[PDB]
Amino acid sequence: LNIGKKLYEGKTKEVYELLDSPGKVLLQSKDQITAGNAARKNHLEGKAAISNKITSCIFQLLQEAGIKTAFTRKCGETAFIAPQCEMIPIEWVCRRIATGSFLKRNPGVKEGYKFYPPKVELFFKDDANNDPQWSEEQLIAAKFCFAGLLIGQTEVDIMSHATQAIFEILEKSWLPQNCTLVDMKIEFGVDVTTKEIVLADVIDNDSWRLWPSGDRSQQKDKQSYRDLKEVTPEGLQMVKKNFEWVAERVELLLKSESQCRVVVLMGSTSDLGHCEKIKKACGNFGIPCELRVTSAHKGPDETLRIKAEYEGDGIPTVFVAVAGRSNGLGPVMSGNTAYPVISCPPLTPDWGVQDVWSSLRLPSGLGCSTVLSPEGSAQFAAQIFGLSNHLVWSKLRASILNTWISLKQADKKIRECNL
Amino acid sequence: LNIGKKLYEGKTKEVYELLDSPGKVLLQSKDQITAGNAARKNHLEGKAAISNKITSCIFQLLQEAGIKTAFTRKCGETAFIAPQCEMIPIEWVCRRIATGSFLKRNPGVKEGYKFYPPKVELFFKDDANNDPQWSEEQLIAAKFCFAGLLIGQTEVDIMSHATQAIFEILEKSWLPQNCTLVDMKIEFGVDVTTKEIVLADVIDNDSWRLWPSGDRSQQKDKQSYRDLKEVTPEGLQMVKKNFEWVAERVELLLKSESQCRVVVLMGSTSDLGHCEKIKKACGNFGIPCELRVTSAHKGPDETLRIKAEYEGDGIPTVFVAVAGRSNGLGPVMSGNTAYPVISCPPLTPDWGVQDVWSSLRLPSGLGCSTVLSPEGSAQFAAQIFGLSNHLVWSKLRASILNTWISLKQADKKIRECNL
Ligand SMILES: Nc1ncnc2c1ncn2[C@@H]1O[C@H](COP(=O)(O)OP(=O)(O)NP(=O)(O)O)[C@@H](O)[C@H]1O
Ligand SMILES: Nc1ncnc2c1ncn2[C@@H]1O[C@H](COP(=O)(O)OP(=O)(O)NP(=O)(O)O)[C@@H](O)[C@H]1O
Ligand SMILES: Nc1c(C(=O)N[C@@H](CC(=O)O)C(=O)O)ncn1[C@@H]1O[C@H](COP(=O)(O)O)[C@@H](O)[C@H]1O
Ligand SMILES: Nc1c(C(=O)N[C@@H](CC(=O)O)C(=O)O)ncn1[C@@H]1O[C@H](COP(=O)(O)O)[C@@H](O)[C@H]1O
Ligand SMILES: [Mg+2]
Ligand SMILES: [Mg+2]
Ligand SMILES: [Mg+2]
Ligand SMILES: [Mg+2]
Repeated sequence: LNIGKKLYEGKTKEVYELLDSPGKVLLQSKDQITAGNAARKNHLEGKAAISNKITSCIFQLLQEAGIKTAFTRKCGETAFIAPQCEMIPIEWVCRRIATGSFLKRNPGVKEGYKFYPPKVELFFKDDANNDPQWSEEQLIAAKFCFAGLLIGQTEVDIMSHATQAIFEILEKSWLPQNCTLVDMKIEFGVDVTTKEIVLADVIDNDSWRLWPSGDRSQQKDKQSYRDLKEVTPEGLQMVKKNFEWVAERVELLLKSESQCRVVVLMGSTSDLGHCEKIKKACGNFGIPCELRVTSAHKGPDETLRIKAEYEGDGIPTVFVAVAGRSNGLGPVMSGNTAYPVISCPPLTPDWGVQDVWSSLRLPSGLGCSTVLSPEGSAQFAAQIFGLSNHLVWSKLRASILNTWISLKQADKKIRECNL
Repeated sequence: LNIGKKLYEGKTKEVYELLDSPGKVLLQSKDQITAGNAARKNHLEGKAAISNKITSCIFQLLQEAGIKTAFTRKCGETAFIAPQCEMIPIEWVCRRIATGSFLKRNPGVKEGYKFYPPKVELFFKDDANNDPQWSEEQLIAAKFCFAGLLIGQTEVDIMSHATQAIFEILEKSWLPQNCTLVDMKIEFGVDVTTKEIVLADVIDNDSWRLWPSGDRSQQKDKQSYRDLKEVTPEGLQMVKKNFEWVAERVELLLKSESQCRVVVLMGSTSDLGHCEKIKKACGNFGIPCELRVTSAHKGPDETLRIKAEYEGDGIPTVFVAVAGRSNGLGPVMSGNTAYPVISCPPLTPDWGVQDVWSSLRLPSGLGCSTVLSPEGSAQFAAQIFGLSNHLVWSKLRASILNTWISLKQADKKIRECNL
């Protein structure tokens, strides 16, 4: 590992150039904890390893969901490799629950006020003035430029939407551990190579407020250190145990709590191309997808036996029925399983207007749903599993963001061809 | 006129009970101008008449548009009758252009920054603390109750949307006088009889910032008095002339700058019911609407002569063609006039799926549009005239608000039937 010059150093991290890696840097954590802009600073042994472990797990989680993130890989106990960014000097905060500075700036609001949707705020980075709140209008008027990207209305709107999405993903991911994510702070930078705005810096135990069972008095985050009247050695051991508590649970956010499976049943091997599109699209949400050939019309006995194989092994299953012309496979399956059935018929413009009604108009006592897009039927199957699986949910959530970002970028492009 | 007790008195107005009018009060203006929470106060002769005249014109304008407003009628030179309200102690501000307190609270924003859409802000009324900015969260948490109405999320969302709509109407109404409405402040109350939230207090020359030709140095509003280093008698005569300038122009906001007409051409007197619905709906936007009987099929010579009558008298006209079955009246009219033509065919479920295509699929060189709803065709005709007529525009704008308010009220009702 070919380490170059120390680029900068701050309160908790040293950033080094990597001579064998163009556009990449090494972020080495220090055994330092800090708070405020006064003398609250301490050595804390093992903090560097805890910060590194949390950020490395959280960045891998957000990256596997599809959030664009400045993270390459973990590099031992106390560092990580990242794409080099020109950091935007704004703290982006997201709140589910009103506490901390929100109450000070909004006297009359009580602790516990819930934000639907989560509240996003901006703070300009400046220790001299204790990080003052900025409006979107102030950030636009600053006309900041980083690695050649002017930070305008489009870029601010993107960081704002991304902050909400990142919060919701981390919020949903902590829920299975019976922890309430109250709020968080993140920072973005411009990747010096790609010129993309990406989540950067770290997300660690100083970034958020984490309340087991929603109970503030059980707070496990750095607020436990900020709240101390006086820092004693007995006080720092409590803080360290809180950081250890989070370090011991954070890797479980990468694990699937519940199993998911899509079974695509096709009446004919001529509709294989259409079923390959469903299977591929399921792969994008990390949901295993099996293809099976069975006809309701010509082998209804075999359809029910295949159904029984998937009903009988304890794995939650969504069936997707692909039947051309008069669809009996969706209906028959729908009538004989408690699991959901989606008809995704391979309609063409020739007879599709006529064929679709055999999926849509069903006798009473049948729940069978219809989705015409094959990518759509995978997404709907994912949305169903997202109710139980935070990993699938997070891919859906990040995909809503990324698609929205794509529209903003295409509008920005075509707007330049308006002069 | 049976005047009762003086209910309250402030810096500029005395409010009196009316013994012959239940739930109504008389707001008598005083010849006083004021600014800030210090000694800036002055007698100004004729100010009471100028304030009364402006508020009376502005309230009549907003009321004729369809904005719910605490105004009954003008009552001589210096008073007006209003429904009595329990006033909500919030100043609602709307901004098109960043100036004044927006720049102080957002250092870095330059004078002239434009808000798309117009920015709404709240200020809590308290002279002791110079009227501090409140968040929507602070107003909700105050749990204010006025004439029995709890001010909750629904009520705050309504005042916020109403503030934007009122600003946009006044903004559009000043445009024909080549005046830029920069920003404004309004207050709402609860009508003690109806229990509706309504625009109340006044809107006068102290309520807004008015720049002729967009030029701040020509400001005609009360900012001209606020800006004086020292108040001299020569200084007050300039302020008075600015107030007179606005008083002399404000009545022109009630006058139509451009004439509007809808001509509904029907192929058959059996479609008269359908044409009566278009005419009634046109009446709601204040647009005269004539009915005429002509067939393209059986009297095309007469169709063209009737067309010529309306093309030839210099009144801007939208033609609405009502033809059952094979619509030739829309197309023929569309091909022979430069004025817009709307086909509004009287479709029923029997043959409407078949008949509609004769309105929709036209030879090249025909602009003829289709609107199936008869109320819809009137609204579309209004939207066309709204590009030229601020009065029509304002009815459309207020109708978007009122419809949105209706949805919030129906959601609030059905939500109570969710327990
Ligand atoms: N991917 C990245 N590329 C380049 N610089 C980065 C990246 N991630 C973080 N940094 C910077 O690394 C520096 C050192 O981090 P740290 O020691 O935590 O600083 P700090 O004292 O918190 N300074 P600051 O964040 O500016 O208030 C920070 O100033 C970050 O801007
Ligand atoms: N329709 C109304 N019904 C009842 N009271 C009203 C109505 N419109 C205005 N008022 C009240 O009339 C009072 C007298 O007005 P004014 O003299 O302008 O007061 P002020 O000194 O500006 N006081 P304030 O608005 O409370 O800061 C105000 O306090 C308003 O709340
Ligand atoms: N961690 C930080 C910081 C921040 O600068 N923190 C450090 C400074 C440093 O990391 O070196 C500190 O002084 O404690 N700013 C916001 N937040 C987080 O943001 C949400 C809201 O915080 P609030 O604005 O209520 O204080 C909560 O989750 C904080 O942890
Ligand atoms: N007129 C007032 C008031 C207000 O309280 N005015 C008076 C008090 C009084 O009327 O007795 C004064 O002190 O001048 N607050 C906001 N505005 C209007 O609101 C927009 C924004 O004003 P900003 O917040 O920039 O000062 C601009 O159009 C003001 O005229
Ligand atoms: Mg901060
Ligand atoms: Mg930092
Ligand atoms: Mg004020
Ligand atoms: Mg007043």
